[PDB]
Amino acid sequence: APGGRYYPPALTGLRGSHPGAFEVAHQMGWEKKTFDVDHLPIEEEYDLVVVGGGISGLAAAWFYRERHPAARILVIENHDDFGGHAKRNEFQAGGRTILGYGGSESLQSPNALYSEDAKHLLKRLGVELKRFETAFDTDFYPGLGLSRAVFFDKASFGVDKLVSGDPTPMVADEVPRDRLNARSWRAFIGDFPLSREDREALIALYESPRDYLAGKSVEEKETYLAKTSYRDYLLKNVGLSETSVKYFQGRSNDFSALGADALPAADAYAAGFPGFDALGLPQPSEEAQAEMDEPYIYHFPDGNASLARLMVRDLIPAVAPGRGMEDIVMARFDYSKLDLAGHPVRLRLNSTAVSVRNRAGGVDVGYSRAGRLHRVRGKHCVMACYNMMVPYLLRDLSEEQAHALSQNVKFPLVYTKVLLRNWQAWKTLGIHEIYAPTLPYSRIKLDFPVDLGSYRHPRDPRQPIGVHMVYVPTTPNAGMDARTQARVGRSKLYAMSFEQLEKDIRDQLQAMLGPAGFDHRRDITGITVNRWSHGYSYFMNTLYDDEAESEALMELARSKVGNVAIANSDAAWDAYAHAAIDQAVRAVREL
Ligand SMILES: Cc1cc2nc3c(=O)[nH]c(=O)nc-3n(C[C@H](O)[C@H](O)[C@H](O)COP(=O)(O)OP(=O)(O)OC[C@H]3O[C@@H](n4cnc5c(N)ncnc54)[C@H](O)[C@@H]3O)c2cc1C
Ligand code: HEM
Repeated sequence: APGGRYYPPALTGLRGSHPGAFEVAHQMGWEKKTFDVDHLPIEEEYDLVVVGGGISGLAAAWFYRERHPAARILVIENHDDFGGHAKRNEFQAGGRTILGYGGSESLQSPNALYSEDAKHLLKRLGVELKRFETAFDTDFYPGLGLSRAVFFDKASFGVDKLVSGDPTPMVADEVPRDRLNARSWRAFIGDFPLSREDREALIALYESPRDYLAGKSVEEKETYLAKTSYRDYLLKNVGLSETSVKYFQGRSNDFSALGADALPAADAYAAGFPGFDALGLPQPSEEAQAEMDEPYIYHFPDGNASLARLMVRDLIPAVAPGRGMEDIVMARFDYSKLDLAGHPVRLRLNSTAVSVRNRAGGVDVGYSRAGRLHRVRGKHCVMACYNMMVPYLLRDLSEEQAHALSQNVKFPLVYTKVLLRNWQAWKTLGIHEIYAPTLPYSRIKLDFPVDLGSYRHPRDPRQPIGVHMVYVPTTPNAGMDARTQARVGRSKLYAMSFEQLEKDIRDQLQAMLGPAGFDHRRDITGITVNRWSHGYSYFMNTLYDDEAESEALMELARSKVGNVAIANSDAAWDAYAHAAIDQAVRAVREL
């Protein structure tokens, strides 16, 4: 968008891993081109060079500077904005800003899951978690009488049908259970477009649970459920029909990046799926219960992009005024201040690192920016990029360590923001969120209502609002393992133009909201598609992976290489912001 201030959050259209962000990376990864910089002069010298400008890389710079207050630090990032998966999206509607989150969504169970170091970072940045108990408008949608709904599609169920009053409790649920505005299981499932037989079988799944593994010991049941997909468990042990289990296919797409065919039944049990109540399995532990019980309210209006923005402002005060969690939300960021010469911390966007080599007690780093190669030097280096990227960069890796890094196959996801002129159609249909079992977008919702800083969430159904929807390009029921579904999902996204992505959005919104007078051409006033082709870190999947071999690969992959330490959430095989922070802390301590 030339002619305006350099300001990525205001961009709409094809975002996430946008055109321009990945082309050099694919020249290495797909064509095996090597970009050597050993014959170029060193242009700049730092104490620390960080490859990758997501939460992990920014946390690496932050904890390094805490240990080394005078440190000169360069962060090299290939997207056009900092933050990695944590991106701020903006819309202009009716003279005001509407904020959305491009990716990394909320702080997950922070009281239970965030380490003392991560809590220390939040404290120093001015984030008081208790503020979200009032910032998050928990009773807003429930108090309007709205509920969650399931949209059955004609292609999979014979008819389009929206069924509201869903009582399903979700893993990370922002709605109190007594505020779901839901119906009984019998009344809810009674409206499903399924045969009477299938409807009775689903209702009995809730009303009359049975020990589908009768005879087995608890240990044998746990082993079986770790090795059996949720879908197969429902088919073979519960006995639901192939059409019945379709209702469950996409429910796990968002939180696991795969469908029920690739979800271990044991993981479905931990996530609160039905069918386990009479198996006699142990109740979840203290940690599992304290984590599951925390309200899912720790949501800045732009998601975890606020964490990245807080860190950038703390590292480079010239970029934006202010301090603390309230004024960050509408703070104005000046991107021309990110990379100023002589300044101790510099964040260099649109730059793909291509080479990392230990030399003479320091680290030489090559990168490509605007098609030209550059060479810089640090005493230390943190690889905070995608771990499968590291073997193409770090020239000092053993064959074994390079292979281990390559086994972290990340999952693709698409987080789409849609600006609507109004949300009367949602009010008329009595809904604030829709689950679609088989369609591309499995989750479609009015955005979380959060008031923070000077930002107020949209309130008036006659006025504009942001919608969030999740599309995961799974290939269900094909016999693929998880790594293959992930790679194939990326191939599917690579083949799709923005025009094809927009058609899927407009088609599905029109089919679901149209009966209430929605007109996609008239009522959609903005679309931002955050394409996270390399989204969640891989995670150990008991359907396909051996735990002992997987933990060994993970630990080998993140082994320090001279003065080069390895971070990113990938290094934990754990797709969370607190893992991104903790892996950076480990890497900084190693140096
Ligand atoms: C759609 C989505 C939703 C999520 N929601 C949540 C949530 O609610 N809660 C939660 O805790 N976590 C969530 N996450 C997990 C998320 O991965 C982490 O929260 C965190 O954002 C990851 O930070 P990171 O630094 O580990 O990785 P990233 O954010 O991916 O940062 C790595 C960066 O390195 C860059 N890079 C790669 N190669 C190079 C190179 N050669 N040179 C330079 N830079 C390079 C990448 O382009 C990227 O920008 C979500 C993730 C996704 C994809
Ligand atoms: C910051 C953005 C990106 C980076 C750094 C990046 C980097 C890479 C690398 C290094 C590989 C090789 C993996 C290996 O050999 O182990 C790869 C694979 C691949 N990428 Fe990307 N890529 C990016 C964005 C994208 C986008 C936007 C798409 C599609 C729209 C895409 C599609 C694919 C596909 C299909 C593969 C092959 C399957 C796989 O091995 O995962 N990538 N990417």
